[PDB]
Order: sequence, then structure tokens, then C-alpha cells
Amino acid sequence: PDREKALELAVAQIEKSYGKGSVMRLGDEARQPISVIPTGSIALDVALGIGGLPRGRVIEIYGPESSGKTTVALHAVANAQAAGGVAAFIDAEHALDPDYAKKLGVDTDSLLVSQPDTGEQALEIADMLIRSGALDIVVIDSVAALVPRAELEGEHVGLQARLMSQALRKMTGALNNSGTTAIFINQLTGGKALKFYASVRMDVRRVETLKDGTNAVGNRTRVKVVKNKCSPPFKQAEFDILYGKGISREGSLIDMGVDQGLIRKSGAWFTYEGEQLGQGKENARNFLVENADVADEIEKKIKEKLG
Repeated sequence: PDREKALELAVAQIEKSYGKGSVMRLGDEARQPISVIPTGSIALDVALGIGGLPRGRVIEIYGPESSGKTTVALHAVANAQAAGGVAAFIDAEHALDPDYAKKLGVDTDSLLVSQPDTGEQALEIADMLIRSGALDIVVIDSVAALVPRAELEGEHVGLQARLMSQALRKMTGALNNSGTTAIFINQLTGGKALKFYASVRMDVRRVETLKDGTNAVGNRTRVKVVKNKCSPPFKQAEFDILYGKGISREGSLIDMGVDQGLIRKSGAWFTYEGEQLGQGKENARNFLVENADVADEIEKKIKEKLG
């Protein structure tokens, strides 16, 4: 009785003293922003609570090599562009495949790219772009590769950590004011600092390879939102990344649809409102890409049932 009031107080003073999202019950409904960058999987967008990535914030996406972490970020880039935004890609891996990026939906032509010489240059260039106020998103690929100038020049170990800590302090304020999202891709360095400056942290893994008739048409991907200052954390989603196509938006609509009851199962058949989507997931997936209207209708309904 008198308990709940004092707790309401404690929480309010906490949010007041350290920002909204400094504490929350895991069963809470997220505080929903107006603009947000969708990820490409509605399932992941739901996992993130707020229907996508937050603006003006630091995001980390980490995983092993061949996990999908980069793919996820490229969709972030693509959706940001699709809403008339401007994207940058600070690159210290030299790994990007623009053809893949296009098929996925990236306007590579408009994509700003820098291939910096040093870790500090990478972050400084990134900061200059952020401070312009013209960017909707900037991706840093990747943390591990951000070698410090002293180490590249020959010359004080644990410097990477000092570099990042310094840079992220300055970068955090710039992002908040610009409304620009910074995504830092990270391999399994200066990830110690990024762990705490980041508003969202996503652990990305590939779990099993999707079997075609006889060959492999991509693989099933699992993402755990390990840190989330924007909505109850620890949520996780799965979705399909398809060889040379990207994240199966339609596949994820089907998954979240059945999970949400909007799509029932007449055995193998997937049914929507008494109409049949397809026999087995591959047909149901196909049907929804052939029919944008029904896919959009489902995506519309899933969101309505949630936020």
C-alpha cells in the first residue's frame, strides 16, 4: 500500500537524476519515439521495443565473423536512406560489397564513405559528419581495426581504450544534438568504453544454415539485445538472411505474424484472415513478396497489436 508510492518516487528521482531508462521493470511497455530506424526484421524491431534503432544514440552491433552484424547495419543504412536520410560508412576493414548492399536496398551512390588512416582520424571524421547535422546515420566498421596513430607510426599500451573513451564522450553530445545514429560494428580493443556509452547493444549470431532443395540459400540469424536504454533489455529475435538478398522482411512478418496470432496454421499451410498465404514457409514468404499489399497489411497489423 505505502510501498508502491515510495517506489514510484525512487524511480522518478532516478529517471530525473540519470535520464529516462536508467531503471525499468522488464514487463514495462517501452516509451515510443516518433522517428526510429527500422532494422529490416520486424521481429528484431519488436525485440528492440521501440520498433527500430534509436536516433541521436550510440549503437553497438557485435558478433563473430560471418554473423550478419554488418548486414543488420546496412539495413539500418537503407531504411534511413529510404526516408530521405543521408548515410556514412567509416571503413577500417575494407570488406564492403556494394552489390550486396544494393540488392539489400542501400543507395550506394549516395553513401558517404571514408577509409581513414588511423583510429583517431576515423572518429574525428565521423564527429565532423555528425556535427554537420546533415547525417541520419553513420556506421563505423569496425572497432578492432581502429589502430591508434602512435601504433601505426611506430612509437603506452591500452591506448585504444583511452582513444575511444575520449572520443565517445565528445561524440555522444554531438549525436544527441544532431539526432544522428552512430552504429559501431564490432568483432569477437576499445569496446570497454563503447559498452557503457552505447544506448543499444546487439549480440548477432548465425545459428543454422537454411537448406534449399539441396544447397544453402542463406542462414537463420539470432540477435540478442543485451543492452537497451530505450526499452526493457534482454529481448531476442530470430530472422533469415538470404544469400545475396539480405534479411527476409517477408519471412520475419510471417514469423511475428504466427507468434502474434494474426497468422494461423492449417498444418503446413499458413493462413491469414481465412485466405491462404502458402504451403510451407518458402511459398508463404514468396507470396508476400509477390503481393506487397498483403505484406504491408500484415506488417501494419503486427505493429497495431504492439506499438
